[PDB]
Amino acid sequence: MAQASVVANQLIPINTCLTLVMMRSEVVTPVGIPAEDIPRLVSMQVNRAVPLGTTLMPDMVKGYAA
Repeated sequence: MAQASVVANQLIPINTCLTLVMMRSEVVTPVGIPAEDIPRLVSMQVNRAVPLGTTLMPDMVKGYAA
């Protein structure tokens, strides 16, 4: 696998705006939101709590479409 996805660097609470300290990049499987989109994602909100180490998926972010 060599494509990185956005991974939660901390528990991200429900309905909370995404900041850069909340998002790391990691090569994980299954593939989630591409790491190059971390820019785009700042200030978007998640629709569910995202535990530490979870891969951010498109359906978890309100208003995301790639």
